[PDB]
Amino acid sequence: RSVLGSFPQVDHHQAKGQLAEVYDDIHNTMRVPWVAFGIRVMSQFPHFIPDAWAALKPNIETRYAEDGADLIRLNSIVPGPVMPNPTPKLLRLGWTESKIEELKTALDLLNYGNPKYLILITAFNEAWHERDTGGRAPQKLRGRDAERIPYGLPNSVEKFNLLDIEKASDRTQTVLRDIRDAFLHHGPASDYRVLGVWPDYLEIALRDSLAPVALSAEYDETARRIRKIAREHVKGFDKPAGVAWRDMTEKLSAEQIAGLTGLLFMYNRFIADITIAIIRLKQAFSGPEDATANKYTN
Amino acid sequence: RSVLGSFPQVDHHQAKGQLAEVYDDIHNTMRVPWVAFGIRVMSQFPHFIPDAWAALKPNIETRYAEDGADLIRLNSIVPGPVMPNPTPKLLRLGWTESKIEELKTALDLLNYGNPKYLILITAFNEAWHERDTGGRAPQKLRGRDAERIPYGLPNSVEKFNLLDIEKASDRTQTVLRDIRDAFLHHGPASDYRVLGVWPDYLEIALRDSLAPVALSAEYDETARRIRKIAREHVKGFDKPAGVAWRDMTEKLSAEQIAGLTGLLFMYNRFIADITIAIIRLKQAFSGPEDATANKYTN
Amino acid sequence: RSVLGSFPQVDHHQAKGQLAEVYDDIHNTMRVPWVAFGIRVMSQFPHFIPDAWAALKPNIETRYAEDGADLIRLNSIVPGPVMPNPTPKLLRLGWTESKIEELKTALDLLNYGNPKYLILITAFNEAWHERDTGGRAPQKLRGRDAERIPYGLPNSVEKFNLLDIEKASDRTQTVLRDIRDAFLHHGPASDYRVLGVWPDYLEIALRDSLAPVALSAEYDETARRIRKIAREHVKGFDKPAGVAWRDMTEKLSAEQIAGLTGLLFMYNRFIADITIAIIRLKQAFSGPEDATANKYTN
Amino acid sequence: RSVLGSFPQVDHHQAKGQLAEVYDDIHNTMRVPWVAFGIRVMSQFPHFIPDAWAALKPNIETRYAEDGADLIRLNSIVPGPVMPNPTPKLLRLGWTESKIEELKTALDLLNYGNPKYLILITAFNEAWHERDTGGRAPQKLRGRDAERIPYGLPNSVEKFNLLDIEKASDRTQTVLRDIRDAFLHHGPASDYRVLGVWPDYLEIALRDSLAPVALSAEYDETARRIRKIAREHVKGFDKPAGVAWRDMTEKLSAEQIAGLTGLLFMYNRFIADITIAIIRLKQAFSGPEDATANKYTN
Amino acid sequence: RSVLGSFPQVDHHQAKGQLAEVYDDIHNTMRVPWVAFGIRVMSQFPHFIPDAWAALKPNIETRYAEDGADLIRLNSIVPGPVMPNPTPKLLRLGWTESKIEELKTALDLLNYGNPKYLILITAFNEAWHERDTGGRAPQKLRGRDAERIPYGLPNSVEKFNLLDIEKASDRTQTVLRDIRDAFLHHGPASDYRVLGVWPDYLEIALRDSLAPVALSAEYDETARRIRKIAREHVKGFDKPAGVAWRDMTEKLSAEQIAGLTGLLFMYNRFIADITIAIIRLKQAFSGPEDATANKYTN
Amino acid sequence: RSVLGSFPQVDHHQAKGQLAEVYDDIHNTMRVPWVAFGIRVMSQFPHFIPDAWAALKPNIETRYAEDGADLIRLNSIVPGPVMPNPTPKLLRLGWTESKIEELKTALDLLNYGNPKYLILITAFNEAWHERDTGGRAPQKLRGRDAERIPYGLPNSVEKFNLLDIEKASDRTQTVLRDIRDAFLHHGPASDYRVLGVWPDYLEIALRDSLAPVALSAEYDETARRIRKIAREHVKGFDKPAGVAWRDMTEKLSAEQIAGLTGLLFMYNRFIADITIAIIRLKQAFSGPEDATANKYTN
Repeated sequence: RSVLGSFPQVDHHQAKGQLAEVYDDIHNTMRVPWVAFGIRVMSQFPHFIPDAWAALKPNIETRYAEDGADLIRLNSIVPGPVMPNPTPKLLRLGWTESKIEELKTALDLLNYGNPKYLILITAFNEAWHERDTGGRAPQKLRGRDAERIPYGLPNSVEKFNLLDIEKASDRTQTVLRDIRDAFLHHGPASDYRVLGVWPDYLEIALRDSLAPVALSAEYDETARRIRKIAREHVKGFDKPAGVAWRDMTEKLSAEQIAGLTGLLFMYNRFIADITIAIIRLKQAFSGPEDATANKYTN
Repeated sequence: RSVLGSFPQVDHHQAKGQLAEVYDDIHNTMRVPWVAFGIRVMSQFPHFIPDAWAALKPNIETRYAEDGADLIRLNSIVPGPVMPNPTPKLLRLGWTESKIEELKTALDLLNYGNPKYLILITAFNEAWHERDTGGRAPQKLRGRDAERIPYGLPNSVEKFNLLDIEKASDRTQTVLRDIRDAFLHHGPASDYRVLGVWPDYLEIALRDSLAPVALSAEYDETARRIRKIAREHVKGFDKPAGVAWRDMTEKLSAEQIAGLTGLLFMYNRFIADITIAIIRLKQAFSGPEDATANKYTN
Repeated sequence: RSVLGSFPQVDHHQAKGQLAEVYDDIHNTMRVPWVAFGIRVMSQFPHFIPDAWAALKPNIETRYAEDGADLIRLNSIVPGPVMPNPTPKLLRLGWTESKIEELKTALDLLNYGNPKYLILITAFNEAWHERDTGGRAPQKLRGRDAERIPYGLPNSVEKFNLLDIEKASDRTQTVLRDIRDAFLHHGPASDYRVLGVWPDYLEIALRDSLAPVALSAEYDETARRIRKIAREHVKGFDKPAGVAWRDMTEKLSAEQIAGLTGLLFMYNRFIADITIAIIRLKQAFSGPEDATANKYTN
Repeated sequence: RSVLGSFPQVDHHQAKGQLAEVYDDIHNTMRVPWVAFGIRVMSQFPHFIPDAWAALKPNIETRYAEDGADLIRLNSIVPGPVMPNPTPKLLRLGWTESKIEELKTALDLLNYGNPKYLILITAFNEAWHERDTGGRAPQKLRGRDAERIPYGLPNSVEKFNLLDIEKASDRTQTVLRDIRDAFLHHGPASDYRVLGVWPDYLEIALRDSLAPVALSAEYDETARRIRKIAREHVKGFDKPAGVAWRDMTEKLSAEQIAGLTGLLFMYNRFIADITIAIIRLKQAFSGPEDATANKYTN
Repeated sequence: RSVLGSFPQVDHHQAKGQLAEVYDDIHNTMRVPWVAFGIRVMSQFPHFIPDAWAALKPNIETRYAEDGADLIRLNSIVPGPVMPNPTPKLLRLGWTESKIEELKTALDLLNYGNPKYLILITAFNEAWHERDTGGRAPQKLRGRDAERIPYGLPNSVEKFNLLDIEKASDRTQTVLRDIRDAFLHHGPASDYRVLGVWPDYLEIALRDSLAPVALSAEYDETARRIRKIAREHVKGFDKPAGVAWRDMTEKLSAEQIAGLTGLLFMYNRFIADITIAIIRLKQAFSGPEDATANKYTN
Repeated sequence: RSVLGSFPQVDHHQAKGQLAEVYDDIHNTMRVPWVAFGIRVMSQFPHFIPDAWAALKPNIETRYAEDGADLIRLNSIVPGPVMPNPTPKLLRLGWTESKIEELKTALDLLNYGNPKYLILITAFNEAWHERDTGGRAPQKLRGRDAERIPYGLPNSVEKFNLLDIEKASDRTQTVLRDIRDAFLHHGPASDYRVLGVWPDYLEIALRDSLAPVALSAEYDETARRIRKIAREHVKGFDKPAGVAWRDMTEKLSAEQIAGLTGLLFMYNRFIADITIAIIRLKQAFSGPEDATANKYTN
């Protein structure tokens, strides 16, 4: 029994037909080089991801949504211990500067997309419960709030290739498992199936950056803060940004409504935690301003 | 379309056969007059609730487990604003003392059971992820810790009858909906399908006790605290207290594994929040010592 | 020169004609044995106190207002250091039990009235700025929230006689001055012109109960908390509960508008600080439950 | 009726004779391009502002006093949520960099002066109550502390022109009223009669920077902090830095003493709050170190 | 090698001659049934303990000192997690009510003495460094404050018999060692050489009451708070309450002065930590009011 | 009598023979230009310093140890008030830029070495109590953690010359005494026998930097944090990094064991406090990134 199993989901390479188009539309609409694990997991269910994504799309594609993710991102620093810079440690492992930069770019890309995924998951979860995810505000978006951000990945960004956990070394599986468990999560975030090609670094990240704050009041309060930012932000959308499960009862069985309810709630927590975690990983390299900047859609 | 939907679940009256026996075994083993909403929802899926319960039962029937629930309960007070006693407000609504005592008894019974359900859900959720829910400790429980508590509901305690949301008044549905949404929950806890026969009280409870603290750092920090207590405590069990989803892959589909993962996580949060909420409601009548006492299994 | 001046105000014995009736209606509507210092100072301006009181009266005379004052009272404990009971020191000074009880009664009366005066001053100040002090809520008060509390002082309560500061001893003056200055106030609260006939007690109270928390984050946070409570609570009034200065410009000169504006604001802070202070004094004798109880209008 | 009234005051253009001299002396002694709103309101009273200012001037013109204002400035950052940079948003509204820099300069000027006005108001308020604002210390100021700062506005700085609220657009009135009420203030600070020529920016500032922290414990603790710094600081002046109201009773009536007492207290809070607000506004553009720097009198 | 060593000290039974008189004088002046471990350790050095006690005695025997120890005691509760009552566990282990009361009496005795020992050690340590421990205050103590408390142990109290650690069971050594190391202390407090005859209880106390808070911010802040209370309090003594090491250089060697400096500082911390610990143990039995009461010298 | 005494210790110039070798080995192993005051004082006892240093040396000379001290250093900022930069005061006093840089360099040297001395004293103290200082971690250091940092003082660094306190001016004695007593220390840290040649600066530092945070919760929590960092970090050492007193009983007398136990505990606190203090002094010149950088051994 391997250390880490593969969690059930429609992996990037498994999406077919319309769901594959949805995955690509998520990548391009959100300008992110991976489809979040929440999506991938929930995409195993009929209808919901496509439907919810269709509602979210026009709302998440705007500058207003982008500003909300930026607010999330800016607010994602944990007032925790100060971390040492992993750079010298990676240099001591003989990583080149180019390799460290590849890691830093991967962190940046994750730190760009995760806050947008907190917007996404918030919109999906809140709308699932008929809570406010747009359309209720008296004033529609004005000025350039309503404008669309660019479509597609930013230049020079390619899609991530998430490592195959079953194929991964025990070391990779172990650190992904440790990171998972340190935060009482259910699986390694996509971020770690990205970063987990460098389990040497992830072990440093876990010891220096993540384990010291996992499950702490300060981390949880940061998550609370950013979840609140996301939740408030989506109320400014011009139209609802997900689908209500009570509207889905012809498309989904009771059992699927229950599972997706759980999943939506768990992922709303998970994305906020992962948003913080990877920002904190970049913060160790750089500092909070860099790690929370919007480096892609400005 | 009504204010509040019925969330999918196996309601107490719907359980049949071996699941009805599990439900009764839960009532009797935990000494609680209701089967928690998370169990009722999760019991729509095959295998899991029966199998997890079978693992949990010998753990949760011990005095050790009971002390863990006591520790949760004792630590469930939110360091929030001081609440006014609802008693005079109920007396102004013309409630008799008897009727007020009926409500206080209901709160006491929920306050007894909820922390045990936090142990339950923590055990289920952590075990599902192969995290520590027993059997790893240096030695077995002994002494007082190992003794089973009594089986069955306490003297004078009968099962609660949860109200049927579909049949409830708009006022009842509204306050259950408001209480659900005040905490960003997915449905009304069983507690409120109990207390919701008194929506005039629940409106006061929401106003006075719950709304002022819902989503607040103080509340969420209390939930973190008691979740941590429960999570630490189950490590003391003599044997694992749930099932791991990687052991359930012949019983559950990928989709059900994902749904149950979500559910377990959501309910591990939900039960903590509700434990705190109904303790807070009793605290308003009484104070923290009474609201957090173990009144039933000493 | 004495260390303490008499601050300009219409003292209880100086009010005449309609203003005297207003003072008495304040005593009797609020069931308090003193007209608060803010009112007595603001009463030297034409119009405002009578006009603002007229607006407030029907709102402050209700159970709803009384519950708001209770919510303030209940939340007025500072999370500060634990205080010793002054009783032994007073006994050792030869105070009789009777006199200690006279002092405790005086504290209880002040602690009854002060939260209601915080509602009063908050309504006045908020309304002065056209902020919400009633009438905007969609739902009017329902049930018995709208009922009047009894008119007049509670049985066995007589009006306080505030000491004449000019005639007071140096020791009374000094401790009132010291208490004023410890909190950066402008004058001794009425409370201290009542309690300051016992300056030996006030010196103990200053040392034990007030000085250690004056100006602290804990005190000021308590004050913020009860100010907020009052400010929120007055929005529930059925009609606005003061007058707007922009509606007073035929009755008040610019200079008077400016002075009253400052006075309103200063007294909105003063009354919250004093509410906390005298509650804290009683808390040293008893404890927070007793010191924050509504002992008069239930 | 207008959304916003003009509050009674001697506006810049209304001061005549000796009071105009005083205004100019305040501009030049403090090196600020506006006479604070507290001064302009209080200047409608005879004697007090000239008399208080005469006492304060030799104290506030010192480098010691400047250091105090620097300490206030450096300590005015609220440990609140992180704010997005308004720069992109102003660029989206088509503002040139030049115009943005004009706004940043105006914020800088406000941020320079407001801490000094907190020294001023603290001196005035504490001296009014005969509390320590100088002359009680062991040593007189000596060395660098004693040197007068430059007189006059800094190079390239011209006096601000405060917008006429009666002539302002509804948009400007609305945002000034919103900012006023967000902090439970009595009128728009001078700062907003300066910045309110850009109501598009002030709407951003209110949503991004001010509203999220208004009335919060963090803001109010910041204010407590800087009020304290100022209050401690002025004890180091060589002689009292204001006038006591007990010494003013031939110059001011009882009513005016009461009005000024309120106004002083209200402005001592107002000016701290506005100090923090406009520093926070600059912080959103440029960070806490830039926002809290002394850029003018070094 | 045993689990626990006996730390060097002049144990109660080893003190001879004038040092035995000093020990008895400490018992009788402080009204405590043990000479604290700090004194016993420091009493191995010549002169210091007799001299410093001579200075302290007239100061600590006063009601003013007693009131200081009461403020410490009252402020020694840690705002930690809520503890279960150990009573049921002890009952289930077959302790009798009488044996439980014997333990509760022991805790009460300890909780009476330890605050006074924090006065003692504070006075010693601060006086060692020529810091203020009396004689600098404006007034001599007058009145109640100056009165000596009674001399001798309270009615019904006899001296404790501290267990001989070398003769103790491994179980007692172990729990003493664990309690010592949980708080990074150097040895078991006298309290645990009292309570360690019930190592069953101390194991419960360690798991339930002490480990959860040891080395925590809350515990350390409690200790800071009470250390501060003692340190402020001894400044009100009429004359210095220890000896300065610079006045002991004919009595002590450099090495002894260094050693005693370290011991005094260590015990200043130790006694505050133990004060809190044993109060917290009694709190688990009863509650903070009982655990912090002065039950012996009123 | 002078203001400040010289505390008993083997000063740098006093160490002879093997102890002088140990002092030089400390300098060179830790790359610090002074032997800490704790070492100097404890070196007056036989055996302990040489023995404990022998155990610590191979552990403290590693990159792992250095990363520990870096973690300490980076976490040493107190979340206290923002400080003004002393530079303008020093320039105004006629300090030259060169001199200010000599000061800044001294601070940087101290800030490099103090965190390492906290590792040192922590190892010594915890080992003295048989607590974990190495050799118990399942995994030995790997990679370059085990590698030696360079031996010797960093290029361009010479030993500090600590001032002779007996020969110092009253001004230097006074500021050293004030700084010692502000923190309730026993003597001036080596840092102030270095910096105290500039008492003008230390007076500014005490006023601007140290006094406002001494004894505060924020300071002491920072110290608790860094002490915990150090204490956890030494457990990662490959073998124990000091000597247990129970292994020293042939080499030290009971009185020396007691004194050293006290001194070790006291210095484990002292070094933490001094670490934070000098970092805070450099932070006033620069900011937290600079003041907590490792400028010497990277």
